[PDB]
Amino acid sequence: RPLQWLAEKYFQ
Ligand SMILES: *CCCCC*
Repeated sequence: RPLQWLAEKYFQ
């Protein structure tokens, strides 16, 4: 599953 969207959205 893609982490990219999660990384971008919450952390960054
Ligand atoms: C591809 C996600 C890199 C961190 C924003």
